[PDB]
Amino acid sequence: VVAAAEKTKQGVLYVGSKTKEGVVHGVATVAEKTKEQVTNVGGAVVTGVTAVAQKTVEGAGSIAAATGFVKK
Amino acid sequence: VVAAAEKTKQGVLYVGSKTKEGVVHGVATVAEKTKEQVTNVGGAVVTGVTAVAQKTVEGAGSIAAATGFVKK
Amino acid sequence: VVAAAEKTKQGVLYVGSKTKEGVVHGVATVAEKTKEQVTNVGGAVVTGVTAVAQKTVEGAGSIAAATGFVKK
Amino acid sequence: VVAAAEKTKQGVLYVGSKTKEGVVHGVATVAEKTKEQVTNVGGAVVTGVTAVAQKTVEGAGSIAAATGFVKK
Amino acid sequence: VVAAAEKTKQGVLYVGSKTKEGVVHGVATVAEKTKEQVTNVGGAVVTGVTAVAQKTVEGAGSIAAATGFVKK
Amino acid sequence: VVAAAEKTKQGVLYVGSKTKEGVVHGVATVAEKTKEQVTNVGGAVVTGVTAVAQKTVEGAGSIAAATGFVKK
Amino acid sequence: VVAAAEKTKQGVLYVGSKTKEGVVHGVATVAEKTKEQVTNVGGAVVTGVTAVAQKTVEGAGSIAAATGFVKK
Amino acid sequence: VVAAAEKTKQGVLYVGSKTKEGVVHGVATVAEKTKEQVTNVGGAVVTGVTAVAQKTVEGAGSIAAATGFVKK
Amino acid sequence: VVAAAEKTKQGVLYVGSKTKEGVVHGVATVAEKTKEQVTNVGGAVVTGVTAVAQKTVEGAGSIAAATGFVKK
Amino acid sequence: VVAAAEKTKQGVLYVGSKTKEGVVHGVATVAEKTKEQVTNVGGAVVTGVTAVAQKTVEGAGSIAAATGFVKK
Amino acid sequence: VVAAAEKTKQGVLYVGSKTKEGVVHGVATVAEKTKEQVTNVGGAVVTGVTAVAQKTVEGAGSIAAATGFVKK
Amino acid sequence: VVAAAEKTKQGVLYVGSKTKEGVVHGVATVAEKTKEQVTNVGGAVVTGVTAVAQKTVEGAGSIAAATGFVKK
Amino acid sequence: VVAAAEKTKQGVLYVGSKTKEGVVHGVATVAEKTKEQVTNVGGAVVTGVTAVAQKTVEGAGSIAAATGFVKK
Amino acid sequence: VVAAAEKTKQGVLYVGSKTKEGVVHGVATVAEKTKEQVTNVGGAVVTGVTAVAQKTVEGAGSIAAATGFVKK
Repeated sequence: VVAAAEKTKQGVLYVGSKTKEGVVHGVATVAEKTKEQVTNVGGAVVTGVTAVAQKTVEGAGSIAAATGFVKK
Repeated sequence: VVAAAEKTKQGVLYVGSKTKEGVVHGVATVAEKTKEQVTNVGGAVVTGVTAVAQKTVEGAGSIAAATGFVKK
Repeated sequence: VVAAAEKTKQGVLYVGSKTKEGVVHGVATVAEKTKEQVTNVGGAVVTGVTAVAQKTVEGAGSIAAATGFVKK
Repeated sequence: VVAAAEKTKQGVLYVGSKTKEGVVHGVATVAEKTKEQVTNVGGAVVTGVTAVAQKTVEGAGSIAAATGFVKK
Repeated sequence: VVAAAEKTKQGVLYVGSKTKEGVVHGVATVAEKTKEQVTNVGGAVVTGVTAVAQKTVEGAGSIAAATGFVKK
Repeated sequence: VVAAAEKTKQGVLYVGSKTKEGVVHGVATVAEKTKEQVTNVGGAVVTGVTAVAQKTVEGAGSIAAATGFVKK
Repeated sequence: VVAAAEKTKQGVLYVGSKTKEGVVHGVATVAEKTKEQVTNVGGAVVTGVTAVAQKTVEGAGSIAAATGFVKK
Repeated sequence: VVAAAEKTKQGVLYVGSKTKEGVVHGVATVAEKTKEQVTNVGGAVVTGVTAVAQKTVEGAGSIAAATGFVKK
Repeated sequence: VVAAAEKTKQGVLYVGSKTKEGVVHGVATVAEKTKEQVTNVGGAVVTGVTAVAQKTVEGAGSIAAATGFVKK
Repeated sequence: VVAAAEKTKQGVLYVGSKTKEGVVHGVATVAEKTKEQVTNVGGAVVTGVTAVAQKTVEGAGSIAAATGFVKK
Repeated sequence: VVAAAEKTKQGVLYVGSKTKEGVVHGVATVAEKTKEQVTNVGGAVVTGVTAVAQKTVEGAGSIAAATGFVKK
Repeated sequence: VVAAAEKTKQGVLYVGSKTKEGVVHGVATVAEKTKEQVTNVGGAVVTGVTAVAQKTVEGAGSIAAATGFVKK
Repeated sequence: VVAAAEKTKQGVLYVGSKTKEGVVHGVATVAEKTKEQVTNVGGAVVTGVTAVAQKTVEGAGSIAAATGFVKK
Repeated sequence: VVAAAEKTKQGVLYVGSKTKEGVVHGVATVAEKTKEQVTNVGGAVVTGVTAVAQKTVEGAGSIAAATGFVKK
């Protein structure tokens, strides 16, 4: 669960959105008369009409994630 | 669960949004007459009509995450 | 659960939003006549019509997170 | 749960919002005739129509978080 | 669960979206009178009408993920 | 579950979307009067009308993933 | 489950989409009065009307994946 | 050009229309760089997607019309 | 041009319209750089998506019309 | 041009309209750089999405009209 | 041009309109750099999204009209 | 041009309108750099989103109209 | 131009309007750098979002009108 | 131009208006750098969001009008 990124030294990014009547639902839990529900999120949930991820890592860059589920 | 980032040294970012009648729901828990519900979030939930992530890591950069669920 | 970032030394960022009738709900817990509900948030919930994250890490930069759930 | 950031030395940031009839709800707990509800928040909940996070870490910079839930 | 990325040194990115009546649902759990449901997410769920991932890794860049499910 | 990417040194990307009446559902779990359902996601679920992944790895770049399911 | 990519040094990408009445469903689990269902995803599910993957690896680039299912 | 109707004394009418994207042009005169155009209407021009004429004459009822065109 | 109607004495009418995006143009004269145009209307021009004429004459009822065009 | 109607003595009318984005143009004269245009209306121009004429004449009832055009 | 109506003696009318974004133009004269335009109206121009004419003549009732155009 | 109506003796009318963003233009004369324009109205121009004319003549009732245009 | 109405003897009218953002323009003359414009109105111009004319003539009732235009 | 009405003898009227942001322009003359404009009104111009004319003539009732335009 360890992330490292070291950097040693010795343009135009455009997003254009023109929406009419836009409805966005992200992580949603809708229920009625239920018994048990689990929504375990540990990653990267990106939800939307204009979902843009430009130049996520440019220099030295690290990401990490870890999820689990134990019930026994 | 350890993140490190060391940097040693020896443009135009545009987002344009023009929305009419925009409704955004993020992490939502809607229920009625239920018994148990769990919404465990530990990642990165990004929800929206114009969801833009530009140049997240430019120099030395690190991210980390860790989630769990134990019931026994 | 340890984060470190050391830096040793020896543009235009535009967001434009023009919304008419914008409704945003973040972390929400709506219920009626229920028994138990848990909304454990420890990550980074970003919810909105114009959700922009520009140049999150530019120099030496570190983030961390840790969540848990034990019921026994 | 330890964060450190040391820095040794030896542009225009624009947000423009023009909203008509904007309603924002953050962390909300709405209920009626329920039994128990928990909303444990320890991360970073950012909720809003123009939610902008520009240049979060520029020099040496560290963030940390830690959440838990034990019921036994 | 370890990710590392080190970089040593010794254009126009356009997204254009013009949507009318756009509805986006991300990670959703809809149920009625059920017994148990689990939605374990630890990867990278990207959901949206204009879902663009441009130049994800440009310099030295690493990603990682790990998920599990144990019931016994 | 280890990913590494090291880089040592010694154009126009266009997406154009014009949608009328666009509906996108990502990871969805719809049920009624069921007993158990599991949706374990640990890869990379990209869902949308204009789903574009341009120049994912440009320099030194690594990705990784790992999923599991044990019931006993 | 190990991926590495090291790079040492010593055009126009167009996507054009014009859709009318576009409906996209990604990973979906629809059921009624069932007993058990599992949707284990660990690869790369890309679902959409204009699903374009241009120049996925340009420099040194590696991907990996691993899935499992044990019931005993 | 004389109409008369004398009456001496000594159910359900349903129209149901459900249209999506309906465009109706009635008496139209579209031209460019012309010399002369005449649209003489004296009858009964009924133009439309659901054009219904139910029970036009039920009791004593008379209609009449007369048109002309002289140029010499 | 004379109309008369004399009457001596000694149900449910339903129209249902449900339109989405309905455009109606009646008597229209569109031109550019023309010389002469005449639109002589003296009848009964009824133009529309749901154009219903129910029970126009029920008792004693008379209609009349007369049009002309002389240029010499 | 004479109309008379004499009457001597010795239900439910429903219109239901549910329109979204309805545009109606009646008698219109649109031109540019023209010389002469005439729109002579003397009848009954009824223009609209829900154009209903229910029970126009019920008792003794008379209508009349007369139009002309002389230029010499 | 004479109208007479004499009467000697010896239900529910419903209109329901529910419009969103309704634009109505009646008698309109739009021009640019023209020479002459005439819009002679003497009849009955009824223009609108819900144009309803219920029970126009119930007892003794008369209407009349007369238009002309002379230029010589 | 004479109208007479003599009467000798010896229910629920509902209009329901629920409009959002309604724009109505009646008799309009829009021009630029023109020479002459005439809008002669003498009839009955009724323009509007909910244009209802219920029970116009109930007892003895007469209407009349007369228009002209002479230029010589 | 003579109107007479003599009467010798020997319910619920509802209008309901609920408008949001309603703009009404009646008889309008908009121009720029023109030469001559005439708007001769002598009839009955009724312009509005909820334009209702209920029970215009109930007893003995007469209306009249007369317009002209001479230029020579 | 003579109107007479003689009468010899020997319910609930509801208007309900609930408007938000209502703008009404009646007889308007807007111009710039023009030469001549005439707005001759002699009829009955009724302009407004809730324009209701209920029970205009109930007993013996007469109306009249007369307009002219001479330029020579």
